[PDB]
Amino acid sequence: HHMKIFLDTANLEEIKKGVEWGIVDGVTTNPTLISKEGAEFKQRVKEICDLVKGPVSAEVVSLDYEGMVREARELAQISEYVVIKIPMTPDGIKAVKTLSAEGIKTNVTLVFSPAQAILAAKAGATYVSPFVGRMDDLSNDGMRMLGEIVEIYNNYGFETEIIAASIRHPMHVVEAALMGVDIVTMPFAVLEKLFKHPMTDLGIERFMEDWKK
Amino acid sequence: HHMKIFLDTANLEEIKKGVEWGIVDGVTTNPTLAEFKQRVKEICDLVKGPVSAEVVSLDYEGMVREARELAQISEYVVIKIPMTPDGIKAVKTLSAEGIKTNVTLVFSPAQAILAAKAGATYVSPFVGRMDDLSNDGMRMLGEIVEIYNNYGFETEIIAASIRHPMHVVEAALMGVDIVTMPFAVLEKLFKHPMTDLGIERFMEDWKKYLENL
Amino acid sequence: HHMKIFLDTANLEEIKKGVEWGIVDGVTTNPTLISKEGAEFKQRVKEICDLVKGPVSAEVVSLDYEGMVREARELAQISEYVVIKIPMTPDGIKAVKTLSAEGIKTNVTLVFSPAQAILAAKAGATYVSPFVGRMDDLSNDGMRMLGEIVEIYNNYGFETEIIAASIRHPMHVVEAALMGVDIVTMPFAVLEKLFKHPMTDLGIERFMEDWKKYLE
Amino acid sequence: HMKIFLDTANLEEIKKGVEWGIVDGVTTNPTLISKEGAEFKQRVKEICDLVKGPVSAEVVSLDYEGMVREARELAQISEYVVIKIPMTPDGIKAVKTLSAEGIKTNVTLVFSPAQAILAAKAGATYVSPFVGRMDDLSNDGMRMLGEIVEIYNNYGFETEIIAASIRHPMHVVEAALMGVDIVTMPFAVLEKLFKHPMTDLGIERFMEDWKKYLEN
Amino acid sequence: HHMKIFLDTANLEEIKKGVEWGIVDGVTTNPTLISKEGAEFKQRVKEICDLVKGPVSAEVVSLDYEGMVREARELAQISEYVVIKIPMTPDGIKAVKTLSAEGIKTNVTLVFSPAQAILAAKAGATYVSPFVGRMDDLSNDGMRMLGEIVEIYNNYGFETEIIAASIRHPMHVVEAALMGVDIVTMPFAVLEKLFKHPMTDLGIERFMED
Amino acid sequence: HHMKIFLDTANLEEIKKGVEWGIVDGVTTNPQRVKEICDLVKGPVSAEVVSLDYEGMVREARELAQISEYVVIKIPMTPDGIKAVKTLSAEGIKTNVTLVFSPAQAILAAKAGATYVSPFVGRMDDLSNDGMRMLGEIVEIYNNYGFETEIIAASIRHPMHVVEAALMGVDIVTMPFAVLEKLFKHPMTDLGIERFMEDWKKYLENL
Amino acid sequence: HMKIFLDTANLEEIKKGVEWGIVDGVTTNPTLISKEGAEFKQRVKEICDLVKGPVSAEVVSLDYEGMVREARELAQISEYVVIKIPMTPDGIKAVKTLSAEGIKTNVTLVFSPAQAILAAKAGATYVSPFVGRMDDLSNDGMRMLGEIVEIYNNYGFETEIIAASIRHPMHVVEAALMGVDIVTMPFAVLEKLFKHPMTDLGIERFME
Amino acid sequence: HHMKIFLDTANLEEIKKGVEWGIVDGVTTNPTLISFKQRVKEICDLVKGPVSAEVVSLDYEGMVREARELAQISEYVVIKIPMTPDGIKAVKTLSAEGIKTNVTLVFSPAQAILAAKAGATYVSPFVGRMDDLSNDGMRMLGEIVEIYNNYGFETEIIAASIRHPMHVVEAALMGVDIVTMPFAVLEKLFKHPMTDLGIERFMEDWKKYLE
Amino acid sequence: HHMKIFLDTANLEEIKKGVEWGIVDGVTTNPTLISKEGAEFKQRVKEICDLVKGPVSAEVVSLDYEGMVREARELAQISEYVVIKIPMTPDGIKAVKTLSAEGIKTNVTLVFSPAQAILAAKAGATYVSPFVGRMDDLSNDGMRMLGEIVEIYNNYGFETEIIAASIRHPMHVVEAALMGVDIVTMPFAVLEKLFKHPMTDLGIERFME
Repeated sequence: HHMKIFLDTANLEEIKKGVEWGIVDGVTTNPTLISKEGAEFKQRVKEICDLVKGPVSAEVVSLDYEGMVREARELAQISEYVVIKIPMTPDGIKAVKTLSAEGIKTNVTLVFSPAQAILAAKAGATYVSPFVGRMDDLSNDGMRMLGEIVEIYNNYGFETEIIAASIRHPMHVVEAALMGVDIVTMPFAVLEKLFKHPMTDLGIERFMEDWKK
Repeated sequence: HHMKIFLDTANLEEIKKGVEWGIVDGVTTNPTLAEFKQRVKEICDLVKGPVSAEVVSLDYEGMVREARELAQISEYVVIKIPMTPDGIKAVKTLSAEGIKTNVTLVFSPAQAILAAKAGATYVSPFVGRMDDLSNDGMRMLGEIVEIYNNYGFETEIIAASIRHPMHVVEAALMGVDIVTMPFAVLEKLFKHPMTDLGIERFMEDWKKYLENL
Repeated sequence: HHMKIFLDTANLEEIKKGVEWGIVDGVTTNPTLISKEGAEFKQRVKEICDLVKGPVSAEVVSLDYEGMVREARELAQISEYVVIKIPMTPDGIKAVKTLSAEGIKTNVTLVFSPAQAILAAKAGATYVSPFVGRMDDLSNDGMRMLGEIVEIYNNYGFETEIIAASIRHPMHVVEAALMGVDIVTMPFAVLEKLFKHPMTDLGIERFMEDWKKYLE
Repeated sequence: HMKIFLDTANLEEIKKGVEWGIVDGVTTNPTLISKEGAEFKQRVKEICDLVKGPVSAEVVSLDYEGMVREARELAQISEYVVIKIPMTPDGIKAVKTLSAEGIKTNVTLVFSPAQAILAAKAGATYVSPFVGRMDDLSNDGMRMLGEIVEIYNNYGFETEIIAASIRHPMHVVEAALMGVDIVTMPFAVLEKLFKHPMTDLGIERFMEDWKKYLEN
Repeated sequence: HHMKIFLDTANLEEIKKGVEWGIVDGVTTNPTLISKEGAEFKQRVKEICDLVKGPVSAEVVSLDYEGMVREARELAQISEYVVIKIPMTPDGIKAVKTLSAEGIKTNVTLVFSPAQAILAAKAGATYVSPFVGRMDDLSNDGMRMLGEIVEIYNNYGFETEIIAASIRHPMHVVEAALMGVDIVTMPFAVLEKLFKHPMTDLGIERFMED
Repeated sequence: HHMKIFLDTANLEEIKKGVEWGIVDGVTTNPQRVKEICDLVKGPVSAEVVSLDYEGMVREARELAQISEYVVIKIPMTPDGIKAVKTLSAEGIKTNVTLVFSPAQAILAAKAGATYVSPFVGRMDDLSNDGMRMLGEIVEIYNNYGFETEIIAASIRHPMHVVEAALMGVDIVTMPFAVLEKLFKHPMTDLGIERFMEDWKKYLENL
Repeated sequence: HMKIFLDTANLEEIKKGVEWGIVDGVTTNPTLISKEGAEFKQRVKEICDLVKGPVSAEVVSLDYEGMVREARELAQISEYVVIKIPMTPDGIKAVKTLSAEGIKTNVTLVFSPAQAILAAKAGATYVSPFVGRMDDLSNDGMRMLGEIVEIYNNYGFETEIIAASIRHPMHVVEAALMGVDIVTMPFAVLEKLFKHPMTDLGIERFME
Repeated sequence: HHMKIFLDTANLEEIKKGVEWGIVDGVTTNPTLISFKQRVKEICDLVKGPVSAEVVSLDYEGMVREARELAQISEYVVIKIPMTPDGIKAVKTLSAEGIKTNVTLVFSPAQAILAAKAGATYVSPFVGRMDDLSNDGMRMLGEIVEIYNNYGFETEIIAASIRHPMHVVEAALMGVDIVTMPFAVLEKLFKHPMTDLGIERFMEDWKKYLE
Repeated sequence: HHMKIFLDTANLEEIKKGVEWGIVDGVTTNPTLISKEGAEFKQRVKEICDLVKGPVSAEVVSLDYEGMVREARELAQISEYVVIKIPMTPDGIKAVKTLSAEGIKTNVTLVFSPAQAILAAKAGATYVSPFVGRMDDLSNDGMRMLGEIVEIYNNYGFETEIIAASIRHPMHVVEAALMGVDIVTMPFAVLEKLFKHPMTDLGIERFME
């Protein structure tokens, strides 16, 4: 029932730091994010799985149903932790139906509406990833759409878990936690911020000043 | 349990598409949607879930007579009964014989309570038609959801006369059991311009990651 | 639950329709109603019990404690379904304490406040009957008083069941259902109204032309 | 000030209404007049002379030409005559025409806020949403009325809202609480508004206190 | 427009105390209260008027329209401050319409519903007196009925002023004030209570202690 | 303060129909005839420009404005469009900023001096991102600051859009004729008319 | 619009307050006046001269006649002097009298909205509800203040509300959020209002 | 699931009075109030409930080393860990070894989530210190309580930096697990002037009864 | 009564584009920003003033009262549009009192609490600048803190205007607008985002025949 924190990264030092802290439960990874890093796609996913020992989402290349399913099966054989990122499309939903029936975990991504979220859950997705920050930047309120998806999923007890994605800043995390999102996936830089508070630092000096005297 | 989506259709490709997606749970039908009993059998074998089919007669005896005949087509067949005194009398009789019913042409919460008390398997409030009167069909649906939550009537609510995506989202936010919709509306539920942009971007990026070698 | 619907009637044809629809659970009665049907009191209470096979509330003549109890015992003998209507008075509450201990069901009637309703439950009444329409006519809001009684009975889980009474029109029934009242008792004329909607009629005209088109 | 009109053609009840200083106008129809043994116009004149406030009267025709024709002839009876026009396309056309000629209109048979907006935009003097008839469909007529009041407040349409199809005291109180301009009701409803059992008891008690004051 | 406080009394010492404090704006009266002072009705009403120099509500004997009007005119002659108490009935409302037209001030009393309060206002009452505490005792909530009347009167700006009547205790006063009733009429005993708080007394001992 | 109804049309019979009823205040158009419409409605008639560059938009706007005092120039919500609104406002040329899907866009439209903004409700609804909520945010912000810009609820698809827009107090709703026709209608009205005729019949039998 | 008074008799803290342009008056007690090293009347005068705004000062007597007598005496010190009157029947009588003479009053020791109504009807210039002292009883002083604000708004009493018995910044903020006319607070609380750790970090950063 | 009250104290007389009343369930300490090992032991023996005690070191290795030393004093000892990256690392380690932890210096709900995820026994948000910044400490506490209800973190919330009675009441009204307070504030909670007057009066009635 | 938009910048091209659009009303600056353009402090402030012809907030070097006032008077001479940024400190507040009395406009900056904002208004600040984004990052909700300030300033009609500052993204702007803040100051990058919507683009292509 604990809130899960995933990292949006392929950087292994930051994932080690996350697990050191006992705060990071998985990783979401990407074309873009592996574009940032430039190592072996399958290799990098295996390394990450070994490190976090929790859900690692990895995207498929193909966009047609047959190719998505083919590649999903391939990626799934890397590790029991691998979760397949599927884009929210009709073929992607078809793929989730097929892959869920063979025990392959899926993460439906690029979700921007509660309607899409419903479909993802009904198709049997393991996770859904609504993109909060990208909606917020349209000024159409991504936290509100996240709240509608939570509400709907609470109404029906869909087994699908919600990953609040496109998380940009600490308030995203706090508001997600206040509405009771299952998982928040965030950049390491955002995670680092969550530790910090200027009153904490003053409190600590109100210790350290003393022992000089 | 899960929110159910039925299709308002008799088109078998649409239904096939629906089941391929793993998102369509049943079908609601009418004559206008080519031989009646056959089309119903074909649809039953395809969806393998509740298929609502309407009777010709409006007198109690005729409704019951015809319901029994339609019920023989398939275990999946649900008999559509119009909200009338005789229709309610026919629901009492049919429920006692294990024949599934869907009370239709419901435009008030009062009608909905009689339907449930008579033993209807489903009730179908007509949202869109009320909306067009400017008397708010979604509010009337919400009243029916509220009443049925109050008493735990076994009857399930099918939000009907669904015209657009916001009907489906609002119905889901109030926790309606089932929403029955045209296939065209279903198709819209998959779609978002931010999804399409995200797909273009993930490709552009991946293809630049691959272009690196 | 299931929300229950009782009929305020002594007419057997109306009750027969009510049970033919599978929608009427019981009947609330009074001497006037029965009297109006050319029926004797006990036969007609009996006739009604046999027909509805569900709670049939019937009033006693006496207002003193001893007489109420005596007559309640006599009426209870008519049928297992008979529920004794007791007016909300000190003596009537006393009578409910006594009758409840003997397994005789009671319906405390003439309730116009939540305070009265608490006493009826605490005495062990099977039912309480707040008079909504009558309070409405005083412009003191009967639905609001009904909502307060439902809220109190939800807080404490009194076994006593609430019969929305003095129901005049369909919104009374809908508002009562929306608050979750246990039972609404209504005239048959009100029940008939509940079936009806203009859009249902137009839908039926339409699905008939759709069918006549299709045969083609 | 909230206005009260009477749904009646009875002159005694209108005289009482004016004696009490609480009736501002009257809404009529041919059946009320017929019930009184009266020819239509005449009974409208009689009522105008008595209430000396807005008296709503219907026309026979439903086509735009005939409505306008007849409206003009009715309007000549008295400065107080307000022409009832059914909410239709032709009726709305007639309102535009008649408002431009200084003839007052009451758009009747309104059952939705969309209808109400059209009536106001056409320039209706009054709009009459039918609360009780909606209530009986269990679609909540008071909520519909509230939506119209809300919209009318948003835009300050000159059109005044007459809460119509009023059946009981709570209708009036609820319409007052939302601030409708006018409530038109049957006399029987008006009579109920005066009444309360605690007022009666207060008067019994007040007579006892004078009686005792005097004795000492 | 300040909230007004009227006293339910005929006792002149209580009223003098009330005016000494600059808190009492008027008086509502009845034969019982007067009787209990050992006083005649019309005389006592005059003495109260002279003392409070504000609205003094006084009841008429008759219940028929003609007798109520006759008597109201006689009582009105006592003083410019006299307000005629009229029970809420059809004939009472008829009388208000008549008396309003003659410049005679009226206070419609025995009001137990918002419907009654509407008619009182429409007939032209100077004041309406909803009976809060007696409704409260029926457990049908007199404060809620008062708030309904306040709401309705705000919606239409009736000139009629609301006197929260049948006031029993300080919370009646405070709740009536929070909803913004025009006037509260209360027993002196209730007014005395309003001054009081144990922390005030403790504060006074402490800025005596030092 | 009256709510305005514009028609989404170029059909002159439906516009005559609308003005006959005294319920249509203007017209919004899309893909010469603009003059005919102006003459008929004698109220704001929004017409789009071809160009998308600032220079071209302004050039064309000036040309269209000369057809009639009633002409309002449709400008798409873009940087160049906003620049064009600045310029045209200064010259007394009325503008209607269209393709608005966020409150952020509407603020800029108002600040640049748009006569009207047109939020697209129905199109947002179909994204299941709630177009009526977006409109309500724009109404709220415009009430906070009293922008002189008036809000045209656009992309209106059905009666409830109109009723909800009214309940929020939008300045103007622009709708298809088909929607406007629906607004007149109710089954209880029809029944009451049938009943009304029955009572005149009765009334006649009885003397 | 919001006024800030200081609960003090210390002239350096009052000077700081006026230097900052944020202190509008002073509320006093002989405890503070003697705590400095001065006499009732003198320091009241010195404070008036310094703050040039309302300076509330308490009387010794509790009987009506003595309260009025002393109030007149104190009022002669400066046009700024406002007389503190305890919320009692005699105190309310005194307010009626002194209002009529143009002498300003501050009804103090108010713990209920009923008391506040009487204070306003008697013609008090100010009322001072004791927030923190109620808070300590766990009966919620800020709620009782909120009720008085709400009632004064309802009726537009000319009497102004001084939130008193203020002990910490959140009292000030909550008072401001409800729109109290005036908050009177100790100097120590005022000093806190300036402060935030993010401000200090901002200063290290920007000025760097 | 009673609300717990802890005492911010090292004074044993106050603690004794607290356990005599049957109201005090534990104690939160610091070296200040201590005028280290033996007193913590004396307090543990007296309260027989959770006794929070802080470590000297701020690096992860030193924190963990000292926590294990303190933990051997008594089963009741809970180790105070400041909300830092190393502190949270320490919590993970110590939780795994069955050593109880109290994450302190919490000023945001973000911090509070990390503490619960790390497996802290308790978290101590500093209400009063935030209140004094005028950023509303009770609101931040409410946010943490709502979050911990959403997810059912086993971590319990200790409302800390409690300065007055309304802090206690508002923390109770939001359903915080535990409130740690100074004795002085505890003393205040007993008191009300209407109680005192009721007792004066009840006496008066006895002496009248004895008529 | 219009909502004002200021730019957080010293870049003149961005300010020109802002004024071209007729949506930028002023500028808030710092020497970080101006150095990144490679420019002298006062000359850049003057250039900006000429360009926006609206309020241009500029920070002083000193933190003691005397120096702040001294420098403020010097900056104020540059242009009628110059507004002096003063950090929320006791001396800063002292300086606001003094400078207000001389008709020199002030912007109290580094505000993180409503208490701070009341003192700023009472001392006579022209503007107050609450730092939303930095509070947000502490997870203490900067929008809520801004809302409290707006509410307080509405309660009392302080003449001081609120500049929502530390604005990082489009929802900051929309939520500040929904609360009715007087002014939002934002980076150009955020202003650019405000124009944009994918449905606007698609609508354009649908007429791009």
